[PDB]
Amino acid sequence: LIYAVGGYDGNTHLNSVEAYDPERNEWSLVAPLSTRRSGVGVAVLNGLIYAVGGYDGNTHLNSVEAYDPHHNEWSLVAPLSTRRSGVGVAVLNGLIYAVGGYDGNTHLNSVEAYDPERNEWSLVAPLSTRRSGVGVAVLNGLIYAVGGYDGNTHLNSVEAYDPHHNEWSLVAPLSTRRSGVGVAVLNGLIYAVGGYDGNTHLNSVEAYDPERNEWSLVAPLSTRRSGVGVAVLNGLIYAVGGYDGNTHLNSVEAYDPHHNEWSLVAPLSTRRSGVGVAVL
Repeated sequence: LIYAVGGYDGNTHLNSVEAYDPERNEWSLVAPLSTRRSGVGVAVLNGLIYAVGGYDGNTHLNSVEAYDPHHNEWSLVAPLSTRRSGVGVAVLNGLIYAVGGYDGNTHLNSVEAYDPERNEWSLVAPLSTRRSGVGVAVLNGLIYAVGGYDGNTHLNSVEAYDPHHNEWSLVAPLSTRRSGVGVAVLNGLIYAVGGYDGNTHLNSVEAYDPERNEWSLVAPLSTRRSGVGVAVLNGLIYAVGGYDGNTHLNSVEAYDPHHNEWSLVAPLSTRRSGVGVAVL
């Protein structure tokens, strides 16, 4: 299932959570979060969905909660060291990494890692650049931080974290500055989906080949989408919700890399931008 967690429907921040079953092309609502959360990072570890940070409408959040699908329950665990909305979240070597974000009064280059065995976050090497609205994914044992916003420019830059040496290094930038970008890994490529370049919301999509350190543009989305959640299921990339510039979206579309095409599927129950999306 694809879980869509939190977000913003235009006129309220959401604690609701819904799950997509591709076999029936249906979304259904499950247990909500303890707290409304938009700009939330969402990752899967040891059979739980972790919802990390976010914005509840009136404060940026350091709290973290984990969803157990066997009991349809969220439970709060150890909070981040820093409030983080617009945070990117990925799983590597059994840790959850929280990458960048916005604490309310500064955009963050800091990065911290959660160990579920000890219920603790610890700070590791920071990014080269402050990044909120950053997309994060894991490929070949590295964490890639893709685009974002440093406070005073939207970013096309991309950097990769090597946990063996606790270091980030900059690689090839995107073709287009992208904040609020969704990122996922499929067939050994990183896809950067939509986002916002500073002066337009984007429908474009580009794929990174680490063997050649190159991004290349592929088929665009049907709709411009920033603040979009992206996940991979059954060999398709799903782009979930987002914001097209002039409406928040409930629509969902799926990318087939074999035919280089997106197609619209069942929409969410509610419009959701800044939504976190994970597969469990």
